[PDB]
Amino acid sequence: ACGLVASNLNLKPGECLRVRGEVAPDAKSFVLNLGKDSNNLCLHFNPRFNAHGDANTIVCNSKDGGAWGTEQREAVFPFQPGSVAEVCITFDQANLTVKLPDGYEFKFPNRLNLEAINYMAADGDFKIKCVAFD
Amino acid sequence: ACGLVASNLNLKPGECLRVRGEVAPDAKSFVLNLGKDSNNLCLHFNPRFNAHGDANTIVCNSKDGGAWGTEQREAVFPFQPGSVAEVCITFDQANLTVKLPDGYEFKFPNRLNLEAINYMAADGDFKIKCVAFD
Ligand SMILES: CO[C@@H]1O[C@H](CO)[C@H](O)[C@H](OC(=O)c2ccc(C)cc2)[C@@H]1OC(C)=O
Repeated sequence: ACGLVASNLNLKPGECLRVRGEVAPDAKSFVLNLGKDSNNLCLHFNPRFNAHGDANTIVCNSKDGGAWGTEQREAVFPFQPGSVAEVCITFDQANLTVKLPDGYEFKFPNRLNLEAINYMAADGDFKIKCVAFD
Repeated sequence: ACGLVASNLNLKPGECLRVRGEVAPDAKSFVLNLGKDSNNLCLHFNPRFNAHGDANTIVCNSKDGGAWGTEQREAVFPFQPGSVAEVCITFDQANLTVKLPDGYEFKFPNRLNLEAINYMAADGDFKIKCVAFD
């Protein structure tokens, strides 16, 4: 990850992680990775503007002991290149909930059954400006 | 260390790092470390409420290639246990400038001559709630 990497987050169920960043004006893609560590991700969150044969599609996946799971593709894309976006993430036993710009929301199963999020990494065309824990 | 650890900050000269956190009601001390990595710190910032013989004193130092430099104490102590505190940090070639609650500002010489600040770690009796880069 070229972007910010943070560990020892100690984010517990029902706590809200808010991340605000700048989307590059020539953005192709960006990634937010969340989990225990780099090899154990409960959420790989990958908005693709124009990358890997995908246009304006959010792709999500998990990684378990180094092995990627099966990707899920979402139905909404409320990001624009060249703009500031905020993403809010919370989790419980069964699901991660991601709240996006403009009132959009989706869920992704908690496949690792993690009880804390301790690692966050960003990559691609997204510059983090603010991180907050509520 | 036990607190938040962040890398790839890419904080450049003139940019502001703002960190806000909760100081435990029974706080003895907390640490914020900034630099390149855990062996190369341009600033080790250590408010002692009651620790290692010292009361209501800010200790600062650097660490270069694993070796602690010459420690310095500041006279002002604008922290209270059991409250929220924000510290703002910026640097240039000559100095770090640390702005504290209640308006107090001090400079600490930049002994490492780093191009950017890429590493931050918090430790002790301070829970990070928000970090911002501008
Ligand atoms: C001269 O002893 C050292 O002085 C140094 C400054 O010159 C450091 O402050 C160091 O403490 C620490 O690195 C540290 C780390 C974590 C926490 C919670 C507290 C202190 C240590 O102080 C002592 C006594 O450890």
